[PDB]
Amino acid sequence: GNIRVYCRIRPALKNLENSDTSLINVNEFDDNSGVQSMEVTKIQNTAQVHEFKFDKIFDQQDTNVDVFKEVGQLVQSSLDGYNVCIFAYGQTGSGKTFTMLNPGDGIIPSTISHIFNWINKLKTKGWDYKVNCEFIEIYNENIVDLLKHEIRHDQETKTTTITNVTSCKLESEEMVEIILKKANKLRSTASTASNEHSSRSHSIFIIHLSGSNAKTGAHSYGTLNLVDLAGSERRLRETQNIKKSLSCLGDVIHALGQPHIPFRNSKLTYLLQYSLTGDSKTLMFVNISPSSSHINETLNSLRFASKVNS
Ligand SMILES: Nc1ncnc2c1ncn2[C@@H]1O[C@H](COP(=O)(O)OP(=O)(O)O)[C@@H](O)[C@H]1O
Ligand SMILES: [Mg+2]
Repeated sequence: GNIRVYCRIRPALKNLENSDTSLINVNEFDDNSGVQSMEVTKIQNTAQVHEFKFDKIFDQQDTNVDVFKEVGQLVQSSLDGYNVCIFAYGQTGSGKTFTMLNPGDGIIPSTISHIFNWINKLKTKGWDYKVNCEFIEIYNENIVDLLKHEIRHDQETKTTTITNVTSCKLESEEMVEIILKKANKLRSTASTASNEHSSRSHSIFIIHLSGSNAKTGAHSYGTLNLVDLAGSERRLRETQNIKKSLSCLGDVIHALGQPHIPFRNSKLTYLLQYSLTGDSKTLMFVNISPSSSHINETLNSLRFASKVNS
C-alpha cells in the first residue's frame, strides 16, 4: 500500500551542541507540492545547499504528541485489517527510542492507547477486538525475545509467527504499563542500561489486532510492527551486519515504492515481508540531530530517506 517518509529534527541538547557551523532550514508544507522541503548547508561551503523532500517534517518544536497527530490515522487502519510498519531510522543519539518509546508519549504507547479507544468505540458496532503483542530484538541477524526462534510464514493467512517468543494479551492498561515500562528500561538511555547493545540492534514491537463481529459475522486481522532500528552512523562483521541490514531495508522500501524485492536478504525484511507487501502501509521515520557536530551523519540519514521515497 502506501509508503510515507517523515523527517524529525529533535530539540538540540544545549550545553553540548549548537548550530554554529551548519544550517538546517525547514520550509512549511506545500499543498501545491504535497511534500515538505528542507535545506541543509555546511558553513565550509554555504554555496552548496542540500535540499530534501518528505511527506512531513517535524522540527525542534514538534513534541511526541504533535508527531502522533500524523500517525494516528495510520495505525488505526490496522483495525480495518491492514498491516503497518513504522521504522525509526537515524544515527545513535538522533532520537529514535525517544520517538518510539518515550513513556506515555512515544509512538508505541500512543498507538496502544489510540487502538484501545477505537476498540471501545467499535464495540458499539458489534465488533470485538483482541490485542496481543511481542517485543523482540534482532542482533547480528539473530532474534531475541525481549519480553530457538524460527520465523514461520503462513502463505495461507499471509501472516507470520516466530517460534518460542513470548506473546502477551493487551486487555488492560495495567498490562500495557508493565510491558512498556519494561521495554523502555531495556532500550532507553539509563546508566545501568545496555544502550551500547541497543544502538547496535534492531528492536521490534509487534501488535496483532484480531476483531470479530458477532452479528455481521465479519472478521479482521491486522498487524502493527513498530521498529526502533540500529544506529545508521558510519566487530567488523557485526558492523557490516548492521550496515547491510539497514541498506537492505532501504532497497526493499524503495523497491516497494516503485511502480524482485530482496526480502530474504536480511532477517528484518524477511520477518516483516507480509507487513511490507500487499496493501500494507509503511512509514519511515528519519531522526536527525539539529547540531553541527552531527551534520555529516545527518546528511547521510537524509540521503537514505530520499532514496527510500523514490
Ligand atoms: N524529540 C525529543 N525531545 C526531547 N528530547 C529528545 C527528543 N529526541 C531525543 N531526545 C533526547 O536525545 C537523546 C537521544 O535519545 P534517543 O532517542 O535515545 O536516541 P537514539 O534512540 O536515536 O540513540 C536522549 O537523551 C533523549 O531523551
Ligand atoms: Mg536508542
